[PDB]
Amino acid sequence: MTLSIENQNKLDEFWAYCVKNQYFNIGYPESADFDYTILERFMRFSINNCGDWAEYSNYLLNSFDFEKEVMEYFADLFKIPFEDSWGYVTNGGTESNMFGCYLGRELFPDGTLYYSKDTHYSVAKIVKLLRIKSQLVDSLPNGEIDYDDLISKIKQDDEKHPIIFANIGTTVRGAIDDISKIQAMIGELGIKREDYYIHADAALSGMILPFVDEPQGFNFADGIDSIGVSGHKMIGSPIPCGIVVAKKRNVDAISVEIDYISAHDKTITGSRNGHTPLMMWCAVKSHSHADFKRRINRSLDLAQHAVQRLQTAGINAWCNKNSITVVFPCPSEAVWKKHCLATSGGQAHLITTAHHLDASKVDALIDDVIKDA
Amino acid sequence: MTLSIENQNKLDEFWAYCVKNQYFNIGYPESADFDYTILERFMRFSINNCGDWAEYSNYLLNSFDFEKEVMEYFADLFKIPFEDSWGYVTNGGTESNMFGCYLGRELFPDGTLYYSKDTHYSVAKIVKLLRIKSQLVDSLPNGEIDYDDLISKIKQDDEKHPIIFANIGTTVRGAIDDISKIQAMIGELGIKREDYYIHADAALSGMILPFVDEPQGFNFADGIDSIGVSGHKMIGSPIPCGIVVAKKRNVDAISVEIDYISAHDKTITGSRNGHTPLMMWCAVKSHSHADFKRRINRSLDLAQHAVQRLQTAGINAWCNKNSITVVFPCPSEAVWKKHCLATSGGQAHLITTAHHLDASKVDALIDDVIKDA
Repeated sequence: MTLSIENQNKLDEFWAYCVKNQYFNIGYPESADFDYTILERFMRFSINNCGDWAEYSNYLLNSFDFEKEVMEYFADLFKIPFEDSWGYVTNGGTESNMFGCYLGRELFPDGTLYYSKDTHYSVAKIVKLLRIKSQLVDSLPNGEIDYDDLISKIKQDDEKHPIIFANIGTTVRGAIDDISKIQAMIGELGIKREDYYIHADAALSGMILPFVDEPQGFNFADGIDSIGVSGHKMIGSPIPCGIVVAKKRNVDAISVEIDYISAHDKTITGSRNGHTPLMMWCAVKSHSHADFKRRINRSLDLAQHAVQRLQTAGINAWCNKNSITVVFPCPSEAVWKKHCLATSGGQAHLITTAHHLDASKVDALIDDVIKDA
Repeated sequence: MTLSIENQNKLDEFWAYCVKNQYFNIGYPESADFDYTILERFMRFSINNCGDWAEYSNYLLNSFDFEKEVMEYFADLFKIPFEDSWGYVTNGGTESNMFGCYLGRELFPDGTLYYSKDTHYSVAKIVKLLRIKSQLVDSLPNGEIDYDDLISKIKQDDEKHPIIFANIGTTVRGAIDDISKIQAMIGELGIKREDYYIHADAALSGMILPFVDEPQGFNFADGIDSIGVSGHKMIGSPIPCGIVVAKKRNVDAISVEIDYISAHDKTITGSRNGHTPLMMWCAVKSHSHADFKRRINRSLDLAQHAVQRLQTAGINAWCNKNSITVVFPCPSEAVWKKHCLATSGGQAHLITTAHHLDASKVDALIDDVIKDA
């Protein structure tokens, strides 16, 4: 017995619904312009990247060789020498952000973890999971952490080892927590850079800032301890994956040697997706530095186009520097529902992802918006 | 620019290596006989099951409707009413075992978590992650928990809320921790069933025990709180996935309401694989109860064939009841390396997965083994 008829129908129905809604996305960050056609055929094989890609697995079907080259592409792109970097292709930004917060928690067991109000809900999950001590920090109106309130709270807490959760591209407002500012302000409290942690959540903007003229602080040159990127968000992927990149010195230090049983690798998962590493390898090798930059200039311009056409009209819309998230006041139940806009407190937004080769879908928006004014 | 030539070569090299090694597996539990050809085409779409499948997502490209039907297949297969069950399709057994241990930790914050020496290394990761209090328990020689040492340690600890990690199909020896025995022994210590947790790790055997004549205690009738299964292990999947099934009453109780930020769903991840739920839906709908049973009788018989042919010769090999893991003393550096046998302390093993339509690959083993004797 193969699939019934009602079941075969459901599947084929679903395919049509996906064809229908393939390029639906205007409000979320998941870019839908990829071609991994050439990889469809590898779904034939039981591929398993269980374990560290740097070590070896008797489980022969694994993309470790391709995972290695993705980790060397990101090492270099985030300006850490690959020899000095450790990380892997995760199941999403969340696993990437959990790994980083895990890294900080192990280095600074007593450390309070600090995170703004404009931080991804995923950090709530992480904080419960890792039973880690947490202090919420206020947000500036553009979505940035209230840096001043961070330091105020770091002092009241009398915290010697703060774990800084830095939002590098806020979900709602596209904000970027200036890690260079933070470092200076925590330097000014007389805390050494060695005695505290900074994790970059860069789900979206980790594949923006590297192809921008004047990037904010985010990378390893800029002095972070670990970064998380979402493969599926900006590069585009059919399967959610993540890249996490940390300092080997830190990763190595936190020895996973338990009551008799020895976790043989520094990964959070057991058996890992081996298909997504191929998917990430293709995207990263099928686009030059210049090809991504093009894609992001077009995304950035379009987001300017949208502020413009809206600013000309009554509407006080804006876009943070290097953001592709245009924030404006939230309109009718029609508009947000009929474009799938993420709406969160008197504010909607669109993201000018690069599956828009054209503003057609975006002007389609602004027209249904100016019609309220 | 599309893929270079050296890069296109690497990918095509790799495909040939996978064709070569497609059915290599004799020592690990990952079954390589699946046809998800019909699903290859859905790699075109950016599918994202971010969130709970029972609720709704404005992110339109999701397999929630297919995830729902997989969760109702397992609810029923593990003998809990679907209305009374919660769970999801995870990224592996590990995420399934982390969710369960998370569930226990939240219900019994002070609870020591108990686990045998023959427990998967993944539990070491989990225990560090969830900063949960842990007590190692001895193993009987067949791989089962030293039940007597469990209870001894539950008493010394003066533990009122033990979190029992039950190995339902040990990785090395194929053992099954008898959850009915455990329940009775902890009943006999005068501990109420409501005041402690039992998680089944069933990575492999969760798709064995349901199609066996006399199954051990494992399911919700048998009185567990949560089970984890690995999709890729027994059913077979190109991408590692998991199923975790828990009690709604328990899941719901542990409210994820943090300092201002509200994790909107009871999942551990953010954005989740939407392709693997299809993959699991196909496997579960393309096989009758009788089709799986056939597959597992053949696996069980073959594992008997292997004990037999080895027992006839000098070799003291064995197989626990309902196991498809034939344990024998570990031979030369040749044999284990040249069959990719997982070797762990004077013992090797083969798993008679059902990508062996025939003992040919298995007799190939026993021949290179009897040749030492």
